Amino acid sequence: MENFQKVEKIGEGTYGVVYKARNKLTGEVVALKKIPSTAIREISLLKELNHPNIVKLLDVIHTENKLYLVFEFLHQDLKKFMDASALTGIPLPLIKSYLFQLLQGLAFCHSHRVLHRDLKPQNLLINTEGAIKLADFGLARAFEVVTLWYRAPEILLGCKYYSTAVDIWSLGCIFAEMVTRRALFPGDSEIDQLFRIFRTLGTPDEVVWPGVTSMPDYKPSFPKWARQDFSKVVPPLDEDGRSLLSQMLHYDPNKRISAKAALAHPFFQDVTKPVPHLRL
Ligand SMILES: Cc1nc(C)c(-c2ccnc(Nc3cccc([N+](=O)[O-])c3)n2)s1
Repeated sequence: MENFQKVEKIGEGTYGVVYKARNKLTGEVVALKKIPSTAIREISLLKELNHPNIVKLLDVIHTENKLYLVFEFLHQDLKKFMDASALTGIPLPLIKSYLFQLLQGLAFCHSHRVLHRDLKPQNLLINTEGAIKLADFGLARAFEVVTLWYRAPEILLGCKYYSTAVDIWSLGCIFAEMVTRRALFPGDSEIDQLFRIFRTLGTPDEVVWPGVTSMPDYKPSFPKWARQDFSKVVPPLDEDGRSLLSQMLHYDPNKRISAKAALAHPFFQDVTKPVPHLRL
């Protein structure tokens, strides 16, 4: 760490505190995260998982039982950008560009059998060029109240062997939040989170999700709520956007759209790469 001069505390992530710092050797400005042999091996594998929509993991430093992760630095997270854009809304072409890029990032990681598992606006980073990138990819497999708002229903229902579909669910919740300027399912407990999902998408049953009633935390005593139309859930999103969202929010992880199939969705026929309005 003698090679890094800390600049400021930029955040407090799930796996540790994130600092902006300066590399004394290269003059590089980085994001330094201060966090078991299995963890070293898994983290080392993430250094090779390089994609333009993945925050680059520059180095892994294991010194005095402490673990530091050195990332490329981006100037803002999507949560702060969404707060800054709350009175006007993020323009739909920029929402579409960000969703398209994030789907490219997920399609890449998922093709390498790497899951994020904890996507949230707080770990989506943006730059002045119009790029958006996924941070903390693969850290959940290796290792303040942790937000449940973007948690897939199979996780809340006790599935211990969940799939890449959990990331599609989280990204669908973020897509809805960019469009409406409000969190889709802002639960403050696991049951509140599950019941918020049920109140909007309907209580799942064996018809829409075969095997759901046999899940570890499923209870036959769950209240039975009717599903709502997406026209009510995400106005003023057009029919292509609502169709894609509905496929990202299917209850059955096996029915849920893949990142690769989502990239071919008609919603992206007119996708562009606009420049965001960023104040740094
Ligand atoms: C949860 C995270 N894990 C990593 C690795 C993060 C990461 C990676 C690269 N650049 C940045 N920039 C940035 C800029 C402003 C504020 C914040 N914030 O932490 O609130 C972050 N963060 S954020």
